[PDB]
Amino acid sequence: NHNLHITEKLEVLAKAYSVQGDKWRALGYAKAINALKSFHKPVTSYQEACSIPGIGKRMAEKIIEILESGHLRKLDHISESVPVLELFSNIWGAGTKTAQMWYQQGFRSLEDIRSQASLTTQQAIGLKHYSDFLERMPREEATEIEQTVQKAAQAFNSGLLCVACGSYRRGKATCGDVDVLITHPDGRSHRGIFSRLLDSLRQEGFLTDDLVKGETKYLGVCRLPGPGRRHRRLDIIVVPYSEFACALLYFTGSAHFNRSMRALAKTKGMSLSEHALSTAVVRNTHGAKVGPGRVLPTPTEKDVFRLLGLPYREPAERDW
DNA sequence: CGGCAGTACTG
DNA sequence: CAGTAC
DNA sequence: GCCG
Ligand SMILES: [Mn+2]
Ligand SMILES: [Mn+2]
Ligand SMILES: [Mn+2]
Ligand code: NA
Ligand code: NA
Repeated sequence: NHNLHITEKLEVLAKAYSVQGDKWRALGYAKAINALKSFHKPVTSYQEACSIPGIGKRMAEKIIEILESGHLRKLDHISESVPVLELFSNIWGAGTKTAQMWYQQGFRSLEDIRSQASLTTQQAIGLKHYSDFLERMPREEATEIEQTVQKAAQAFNSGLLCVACGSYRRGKATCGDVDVLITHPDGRSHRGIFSRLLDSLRQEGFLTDDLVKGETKYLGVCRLPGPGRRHRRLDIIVVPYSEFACALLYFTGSAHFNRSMRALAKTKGMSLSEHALSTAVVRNTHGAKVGPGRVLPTPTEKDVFRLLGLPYREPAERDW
């Protein structure tokens, strides 16, 4: 990063807008920040600033104030509420609206939340694991978790295929959670397995709390046996083999990579989701789908890139 | 002016 | 539905 | 916030 002295200050305003609910402005900051993190050289002119995609007038002005002054004065007017809003929205299941409501109602600390707030089932689990869910795990531990889920899955059906996606598959040395994708090449045997799979993972004490228990998605909490172990977030998705390539693409990410590809598909009258790549999609004035189009055959990730006119990228080059 | 990705789950 | 999360 |  040739522009840390700039990016460091912008990230503060980005987080501030984000926890206060100004999501599009925060999105603009996030994009500019990675634009800057990716410039080869330091930014040293206003007109150089505008040269970068994702940096416009208002952002170039801020970068200019920063180098001429070493400071950004907007930093000195950020609401006193922002650190508390960040504290509260780091509870899993509590976002900006819940955080702002708790703040309005007088709560200022997690002790206040614990003793006085009315929590959803999910948020009570989030609070109980507050510290652990802010911690990443070593890659090696993600492997043991993936293998734990796969052994329990293949006990029921040896044909089941399980793959850890997310940051693990992008090759990162540490992982925020473990994202396990499960399918079956027979196109049928994936059905109805969650019941038994999850009950198998509880019987041993591995699965400790459930956050979401859907027909296709499980989100929850696990902990490997023995001393020195933290609770870890675990996500499991079960998909039909027909959708494996698009599900793998989605669940490998990164988030900004997915958003970028899906935005590209839209420009081409196509639609990309965790289910399928579709073409001939009909949309209205506002970019919203009004006609579904046709699913395109995508047996592999490479096919999705190809049909979008893009060169293939291995997972590690998707870490955007 | 207005989109900024597309979807699943919860109550 | 709004809210939240992936 | 940026950009078409
Ligand atoms: Mn993940
Ligand atoms: Mn996850
Ligand atoms: Mn713990
Ligand atoms: Na630009
Ligand atoms: Na949260």
